Amino acid sequence: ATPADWRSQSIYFLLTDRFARTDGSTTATCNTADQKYCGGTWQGIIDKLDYIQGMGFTAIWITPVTAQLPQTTAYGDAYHGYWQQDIYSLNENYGTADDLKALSSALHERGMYLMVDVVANHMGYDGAGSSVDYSVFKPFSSQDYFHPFCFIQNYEDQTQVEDCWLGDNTVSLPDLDTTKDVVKNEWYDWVGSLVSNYSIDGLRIDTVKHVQKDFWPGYNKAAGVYCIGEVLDGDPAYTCPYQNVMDGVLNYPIYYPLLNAFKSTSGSMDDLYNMINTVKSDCPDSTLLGTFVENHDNPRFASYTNDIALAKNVAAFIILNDGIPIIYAGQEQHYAGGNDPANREATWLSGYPTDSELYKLIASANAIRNYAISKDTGFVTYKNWPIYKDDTTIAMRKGTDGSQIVTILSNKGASGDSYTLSLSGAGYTAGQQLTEVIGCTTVTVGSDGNVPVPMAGGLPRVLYPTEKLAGSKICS
Ligand SMILES: *[C@@H]1O[C@H](CO)[C@@H](O)[C@H](O)[C@H]1NC(C)=O
Ligand SMILES: [Ca+2]
Repeated sequence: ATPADWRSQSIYFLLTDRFARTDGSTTATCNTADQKYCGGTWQGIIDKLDYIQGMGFTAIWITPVTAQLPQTTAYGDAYHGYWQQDIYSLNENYGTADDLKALSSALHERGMYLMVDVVANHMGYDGAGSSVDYSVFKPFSSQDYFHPFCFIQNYEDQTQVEDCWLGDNTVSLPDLDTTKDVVKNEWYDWVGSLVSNYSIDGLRIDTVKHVQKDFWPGYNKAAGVYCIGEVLDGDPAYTCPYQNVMDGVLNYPIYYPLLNAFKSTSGSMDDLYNMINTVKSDCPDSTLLGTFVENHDNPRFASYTNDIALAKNVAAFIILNDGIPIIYAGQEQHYAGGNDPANREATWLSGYPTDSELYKLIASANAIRNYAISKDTGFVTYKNWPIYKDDTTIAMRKGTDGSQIVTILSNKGASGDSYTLSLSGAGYTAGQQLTEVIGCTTVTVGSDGNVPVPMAGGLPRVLYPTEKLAGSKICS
């Protein structure tokens, strides 16, 4: 599916080993500190598609599918998929090629997309970089395919960032020489044939900043689908330029101020407001970035704060911001693991309740986004406009005049006082009826064009014209 196809999507990102087992167990041991395979599979995902689609997601992103180093390393098993050795075999832990095709087919049958995580930067190897036997890599079964062994000493030297090896002498990450035509042609042939064989709709490309920029356009073209890159840098001046060599990047620029705004009742609404405007103006296309606050490479939101209202606001922002919402499996069950490996909790241990606070908030926010997009072909290309901030509030508008969603977020948290926000800049007409679609109440725009938004419990508010909901299932 194309970048234009992907603008309307909403992604549930999951770790294949940690989402769902073939047997459907909700009690099977998964001690994150063990760093071992817990037994999640592609067939498990299929079994739990009702749970995902119930939150209004239109797509999933699964961790990589390639065969991994076989060892239990000092850092555990390759349960996460980022230590590949044989790119022409699947990781048999998750199932067979027929299971991965069944997953693709099962999503397509529900009108959903499959995104697959891929790494071009490196292979994985158990032990020191000086110990690597290159014959274990397929097809790259020679040291000739690899950069000379060195570690990044200076993260400000982009040549070192690209040409030296990630990892360490515990688990080494042999760095492919992606400047060689032989390595480009291998990878390009591979990714086109992966996408074709499994009917994949999009890719998440990990590790993008560690591969020189001139590699990426031919890879993205060979894939023939929307590719969203991981460029792990909060500076839009570093990260944004990568969207000129690949369709999208993950929104690490928004990540930091978004986390900081909502993780604390003292979080900066200014830094978030300013980064929204910086990305909107400066990044090649904010509507093709991936919005997130939680993944397997950072502490979970609830590891910073267990305040449920703060979690509800940050989830509402992710769904209603420019670009593709991305929620990480467990975020909807308020998982609180810190850094790796604590943030790779098994989703099944929650028992997959569909009546949890954040399951319902995500379902409501995805419902209004999916509905608004179905009625407004301009929603996805209207760049989100921050219209208001104060010390505890940000309000934003997205969508064609007459059809705009106006979202008011707060960091007051669950002990926030009851009060009325007189919101200007919404652009609704005096006297129009709005539905607050989270709480399913009505608000009427003033004669003066200001919106009197009831604020309570630090809860997010999401406004949309009542007449435009006619015949919809929203707030039945
Ligand atoms: C896709 O299937 C074709 C036909 O067998 C094969 O040549 C190719 O290597 C496969 N690609 C992947 C990555 O499975
Ligand atoms: Ca590299």
